[PDB]
Amino acid sequence: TRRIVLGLIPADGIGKEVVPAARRLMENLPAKHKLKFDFIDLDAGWGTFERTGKALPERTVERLKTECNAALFGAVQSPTHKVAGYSSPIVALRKKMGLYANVRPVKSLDGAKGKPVDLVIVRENTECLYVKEERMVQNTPGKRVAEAIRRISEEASTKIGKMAFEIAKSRQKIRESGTYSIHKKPLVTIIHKSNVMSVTDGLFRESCRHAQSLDPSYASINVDEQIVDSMVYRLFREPECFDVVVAPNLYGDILSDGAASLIGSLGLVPSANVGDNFVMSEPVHGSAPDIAGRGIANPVATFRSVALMLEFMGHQDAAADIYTAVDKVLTEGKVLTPDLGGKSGTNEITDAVLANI
Amino acid sequence: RRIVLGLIPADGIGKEVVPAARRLMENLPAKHKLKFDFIDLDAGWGTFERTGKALPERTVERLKTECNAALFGAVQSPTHKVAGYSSPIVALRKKMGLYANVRPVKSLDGAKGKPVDLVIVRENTECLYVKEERMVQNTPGKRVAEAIRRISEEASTKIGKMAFEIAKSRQKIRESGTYSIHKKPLVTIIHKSNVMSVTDGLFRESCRHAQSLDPSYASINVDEQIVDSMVYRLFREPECFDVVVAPNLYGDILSDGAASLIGSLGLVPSANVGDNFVMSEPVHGSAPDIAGRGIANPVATFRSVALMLEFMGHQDAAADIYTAVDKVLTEGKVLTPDLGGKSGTNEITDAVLANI
Repeated sequence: TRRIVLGLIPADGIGKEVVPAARRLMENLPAKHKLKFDFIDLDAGWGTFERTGKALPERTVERLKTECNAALFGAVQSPTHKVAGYSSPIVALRKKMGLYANVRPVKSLDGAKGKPVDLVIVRENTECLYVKEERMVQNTPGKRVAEAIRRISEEASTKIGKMAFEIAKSRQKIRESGTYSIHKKPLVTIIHKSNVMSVTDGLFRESCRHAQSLDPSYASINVDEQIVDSMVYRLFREPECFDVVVAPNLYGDILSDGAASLIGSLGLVPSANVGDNFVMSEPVHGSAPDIAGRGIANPVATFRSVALMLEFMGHQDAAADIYTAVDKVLTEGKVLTPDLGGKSGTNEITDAVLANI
Repeated sequence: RRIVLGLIPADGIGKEVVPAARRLMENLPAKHKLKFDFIDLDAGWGTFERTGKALPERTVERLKTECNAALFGAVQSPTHKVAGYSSPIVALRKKMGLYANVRPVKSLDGAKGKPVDLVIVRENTECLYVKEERMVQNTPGKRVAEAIRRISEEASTKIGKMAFEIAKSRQKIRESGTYSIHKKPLVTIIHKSNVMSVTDGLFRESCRHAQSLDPSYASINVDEQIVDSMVYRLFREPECFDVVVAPNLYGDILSDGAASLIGSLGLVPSANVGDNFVMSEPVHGSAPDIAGRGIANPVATFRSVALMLEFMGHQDAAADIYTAVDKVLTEGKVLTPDLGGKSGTNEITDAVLANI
């Protein structure tokens, strides 16, 4: 019997609707999972900034650090321009909680419209150009020159490589348990652009390759290397070729987006932010102001993110059962939200997932 | 009108597709009033193996002093750094002032899936391609490397102006009565200002200001697209893009993504454009697995020649090449292995020539 203290950070828009749905899923897990939750309600996001002048209250971070074992983030309504006193609360949370990996599974449902795909993008989420170190080096009018630093470190790159191997191993354990897969063998694909960035991407590649040596249980996992541009080209036409894909920050950002495009509705696509002592689940869709409040938001991405978080926390069984219950609802196609072409609401689809659980 | 064209087949299937393109150029309709003189030039991996230099200075000299434009085939790039070798195409672009890499992607009329008719205009001189890197810390097991990304107002303004020129040209074609999936001309500026506020801020500002540099640009619509969702939209709704202007890395990635939309890589054209020269080049490489077998697809090269002709002010000749090519492709009788058939290079050249 394990208890998880989960920080709920619904934040903005449909985040306020899908997080309550996920709370209800978690409250109703079957007894065989031996998993109970305590929830703590936390404030963050654009609304928090409008009401208080801080997107990420200090109290939110402190409560996550001192009280919580994990967290679920909804969505932020990001402004389209720079706003004084505002910085992204998700970006800040990840930094503060030490969540160096951004993990996005892209997995089509058997029988769905669309190109079959079953991959995970493992994006290093601390460095590259996202160190945000820039200077206007020449300031003569009409002739300005700006520079930015792209930083790649061995320690950060080794960590992300090691996590890619962990995920590859975890997926192979699932196949061996009897779950059907389009992959016969596990594969980690290291993404780079060494023809241009010989030193920085050279170090990224070395670090990821060397990560395989960190656990002898990784040795049998196949490893290959691919140029980012080639990956983008291949995702459109043969995305079934990829299993686990590990990438530095900018390449991983772009690849996670290209891969997610293969799924009809973004309301289906999950993610998690992972560190050594903490995991924060997060659906990939944004705050959807266009439908917020209307009771129709698709909570499937959030359910699948909670499941992914549970996989990282050593609750493989509970995660598998969430995926099975969700997949059964979608395959039957009787209770579907409007983004999937149906006429059901958030609560109704939650009810159907719960009935299968 | 006379065009003196340098022919730089270089390696592999470059030696097959450039001759095919020569034959196409020699047999253009009388009506175009276009006469070609060709100069044969040496560059590429083969050149390096024989002489120790991939790009002879003499090749550069003859381009500068004798040619109006050039057609490059493909280089067989090594898999690792080789002492004395540097990419002759990167060097030719630098030496000839070809700052703009232009990558049109256009589907066939009647193709399955979303239609596409876009042009990616990639700034091709700076960004991370300045290749200024250093291992700043060398502590064993804890190394740290850094690279500089440089964005300049002058280079960004030049590429923005080129994007508006191309948008205006495409709009003039629509107005002539040639059907287009676009009803309004649009330049979309690619950026990631949420992270690169200074460098991409300067890129965006420079591209927006470029519109002010000629009054004939004023009717072109302008918007902005974040790198975060560029590929998402490209794959799902490519029909929404007309002209796309981007800095070097973002444009490199988006151009290769867009190439995936139209089937065989043997179909995908490019041109490298400067103020005083244009060099056509297919996107495919040297294809050593098929080189010498007479099965290379010359369509990318034909379309690259047409694109070059557009920049040189020969719009009608270009239009006629595109028409002849698309007819071969849509009829679907004469197709090389990359198009699923068993026809050869010469067969598809002949079919294009028959149509034109």
